[PDB]
Amino acid sequence: KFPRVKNWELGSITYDTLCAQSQQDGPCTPRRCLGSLVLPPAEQLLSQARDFINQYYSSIKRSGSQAHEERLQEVEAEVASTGTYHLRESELVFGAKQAWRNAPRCVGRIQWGKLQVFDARDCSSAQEMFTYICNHIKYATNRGNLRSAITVFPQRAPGRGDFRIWNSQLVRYAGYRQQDGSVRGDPANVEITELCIQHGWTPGNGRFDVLPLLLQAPDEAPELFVLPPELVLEVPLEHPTLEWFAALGLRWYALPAVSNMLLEIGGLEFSAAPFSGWYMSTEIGTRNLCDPHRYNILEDVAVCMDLDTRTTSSLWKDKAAVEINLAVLHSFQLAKVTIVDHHAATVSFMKHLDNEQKARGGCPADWAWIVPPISGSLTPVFHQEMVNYILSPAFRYQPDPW
Amino acid sequence: GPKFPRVKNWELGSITYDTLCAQSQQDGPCTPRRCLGSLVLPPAEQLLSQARDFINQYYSSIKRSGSQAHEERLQEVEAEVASTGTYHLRESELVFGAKQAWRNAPRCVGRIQWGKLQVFDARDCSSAQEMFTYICNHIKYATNRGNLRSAITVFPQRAPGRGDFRIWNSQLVRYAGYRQQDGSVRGDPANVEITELCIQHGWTPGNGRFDVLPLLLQAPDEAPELFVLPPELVLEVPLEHPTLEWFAALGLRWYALPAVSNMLLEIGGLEFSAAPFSGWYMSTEIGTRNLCDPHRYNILEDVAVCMDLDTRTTSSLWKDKAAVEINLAVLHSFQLAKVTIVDHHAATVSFMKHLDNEQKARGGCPADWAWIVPPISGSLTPVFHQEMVNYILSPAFRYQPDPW
Ligand code: HEM
Ligand code: HEM
Ligand SMILES: Cc1cc(N)nc(C[C@@H]2CNC[C@@H]2OCCCCCc2ccccn2)c1
Ligand SMILES: Cc1cc(N)nc(C[C@@H]2CNC[C@@H]2OCCCCCc2ccccn2)c1
Ligand SMILES: C[C@H](O)[C@H](O)[C@H]1CNc2nc(N)[nH]c(=O)c2N1
Ligand SMILES: C[C@H](O)[C@H](O)[C@H]1CNc2nc(N)[nH]c(=O)c2N1
Ligand SMILES: [Zn+2]
Repeated sequence: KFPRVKNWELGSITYDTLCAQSQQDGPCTPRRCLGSLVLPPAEQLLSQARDFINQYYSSIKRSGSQAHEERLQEVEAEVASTGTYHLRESELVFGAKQAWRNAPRCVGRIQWGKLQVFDARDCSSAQEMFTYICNHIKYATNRGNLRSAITVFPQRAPGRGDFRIWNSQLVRYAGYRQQDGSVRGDPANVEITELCIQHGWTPGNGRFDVLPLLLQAPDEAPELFVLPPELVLEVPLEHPTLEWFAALGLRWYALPAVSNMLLEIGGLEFSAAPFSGWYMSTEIGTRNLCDPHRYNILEDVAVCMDLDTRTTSSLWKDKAAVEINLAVLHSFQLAKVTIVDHHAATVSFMKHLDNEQKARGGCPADWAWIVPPISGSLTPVFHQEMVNYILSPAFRYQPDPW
Repeated sequence: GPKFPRVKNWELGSITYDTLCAQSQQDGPCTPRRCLGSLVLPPAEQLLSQARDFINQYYSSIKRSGSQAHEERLQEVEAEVASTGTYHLRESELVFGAKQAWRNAPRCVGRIQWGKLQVFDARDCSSAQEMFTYICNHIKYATNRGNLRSAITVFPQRAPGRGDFRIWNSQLVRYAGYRQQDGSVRGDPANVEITELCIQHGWTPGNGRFDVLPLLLQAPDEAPELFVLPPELVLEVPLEHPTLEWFAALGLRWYALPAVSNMLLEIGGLEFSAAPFSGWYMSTEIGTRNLCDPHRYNILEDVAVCMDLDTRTTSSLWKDKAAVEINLAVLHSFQLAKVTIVDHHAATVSFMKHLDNEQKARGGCPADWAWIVPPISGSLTPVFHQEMVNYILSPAFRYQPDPW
């Protein structure tokens, strides 16, 4: 019934009992595991509402209380007549942190209780959304001393279109498709660059042009808003011993703010609820700069390092990746902007796994995402078995609005 | 789309559907409620149906599906099971099944080689002494003075009542792990138990970091007998670095031949409890897992010290830097010693080609992502960006309980 989970470095074993609380099926069946895949009415809403209000009052040790009975009654009353309900700010705050806590793909969950939540549910226009988005960025960046935050726009409603941020992150570099097939700037962002231009943006021609935000209020053409350059902290990349590295003119932004995921709490859905923490250095160093379908800088670096490129067995790739990760760590430290390396991050995650075992009887985790993109077995998470399942509140993927 | 798993490669942006998983007869450990893909560890009427299915696979592989030889062989199997409870495989059926078991193995990144496997039939073997001869012959052939050749030796299958053939050691070549008075381990901590069992059964132990263990071989219904490998048979590679001159002075070494001896090979219901197989190493197995795991040789700190790295802080990437050099040393030393080895880039590129072959041939390929992606430099290899469907096909290599 309950999965035995072993750590192979320390020989220790736990039993996950928290998965018994899952209500949403994943992609796997007894016939085939599909775990490495990146992508996937009153009575129903009511029971998700009840369950979540239970979660809430239990979390403040007021389970069973008067205030608890009277809240379940309100929600019942509101659904029974409107087909939906609304959350109190504190319940919202509880739900957002729990959605982060439950995120199986997140290695930063040790921080889950430290989350600044901006209630933006009194938002009626793209203009307003933009104002909130700027306050979020200002707060989250905090002159390099990054602080986690989420800003929660108005929930989905039966009648009308969603509030949406079209951009996948609040900060993204343009990718400019070229006549000769290739991309200039960030290949991940070709389509979103093209949508911006379509909706009227004057393009630049650099590899690090910060995109404008396309913000959408229900049932309206999305609107374009340029972030003021002052708001977007960037870090120029250099290397501590290699002088020529800085000459590559490479850089990256401080704030990782995801803005396309949907926040589900108690069956309510928040289609625009951007959140940010801080980067783990491998996201920038390994994936963003070294993925072949991204900035793909490995060879350029290896050639600068005068490495033997002609053969795989010289490990020129592994050697250059390390220097690029180190340049990221060094550059962020020198700019006094928050960053965590993959060894410190996974060590803190083990700690988190242990806390959640005592607290909840397990922890949902996606091994393929938790283990870093380089030096996997050098980190303690590699050696840790992990059980993956969906709890609610949750961050989910959603369709692109166009 | 089709209702078969859609599978995407995020580097190339290409889609396939896996239709081969339809063939799976054995449940793995996952359910809609929770994914368990990261766990290392997840007869009668039954026999006949497994047997029928293997025979059909066999006749299909030789394009004689529906033929008289096919239905007569089916009939031949049914009759044999009807009277004896069991049946026996024809020689070419065993060769086909051993290859197909390797081809079906979701945890093996080396499967582009699957069609090239030397199968030694040893189903005549009737003593622990004779197992030893077969194994020595295997090691001799597979090692081939360094020009390694994949091979499997197949010992008699399980029988009703009668006891199993078993090789007690988990690999044909293993270094001793000696438990110290201060709680530490000299040698390979992975091998503490088998070391203790060897001693119990009369082995005179050494005291090095790289003592080759003897074989504990078990014939039906007997206590296991102990056999020492002649050291000229066990090819080893001393380890050195191409530029760090001090690295040879560590006295690190590894053996050439990776030969797994504790897996059960299952074909058409029949269970071969002793069927050791060998290939050649991918360098990360040695340079990263065996030499650097905290619970194995654990040499990272030692190497980083010699390289003068700042080991007091994670953020110097000292671990990553030391691992790279240890991996480079493994590759360099094997190349120098003319012993076959494959780096993790070459290997995983080769596995992408194999995935594409099998898409055309069988409509998919069972694959365990967490095992296929190397333990260093993950996202630098193309398999990282490749979604994979994991499932159990038969023939198969399975794990089995330890014989003690
Ligand atoms: C405190 C700093 C944080 C760090 C260091 C961190 C670390 C990471 C990393 C390395 C990933 C994988 C990223 C990738 O490969 O693209 C990730 C994913 C994720 N994190 Fe965090 N995280 C942090 C804070 C947060 C916060 C504040 C939230 C939400 C409130 C969050 C929710 C998520 C979610 C939902 C994912 C999966 C994203 C997706 O599927 O696109 N994390 N985290
Ligand atoms: C030809 C060269 C070969 C290479 C480079 C290779 C590579 C590998 C690697 C790197 C692993 C992962 C092991 C670990 O993490 O410790 C593995 C596992 C495995 N390979 Fe191979 N392989 C080769 C040949 C073979 C052969 C000949 C067979 C059997 C006929 C085989 C069957 C297996 C099986 C069953 C596993 C799973 C082992 C387990 O779970 O303990 N491979 N292979
Ligand atoms: C449709 C879709 C939406 C989404 N949010 N995520 C995915 C998964 C892919 C895998 N690569 C790009 C995208 O995920 C990027 C998520 C980046 C998270 C950045 C972060 C967030 C918080 C803390 C530290 N770092 C797909
Ligand atoms: C009970 C059990 C049996 C088994 N064979 N394998 C495992 C998995 C664990 C994970 N680490 C050690 C052990 O697996 C060792 C597999 C050795 C593969 C060696 C190899 C074989 C062929 C080619 C290249 N490399 C468990
Ligand atoms: C196909 C595979 O699932 C995909 O490349 C995953 C693997 N693990 C990952 N892990 C993290 N943290 N981020 C990712 O984007 C991915 N990509
Ligand atoms: C917990 C996890 O399953 C375990 O550490 C796995 C991960 N991936 C692996 N991959 C390979 N090739 N070999 C292994 O032994 C492991 N170990
Ligand atoms: Zn699964």
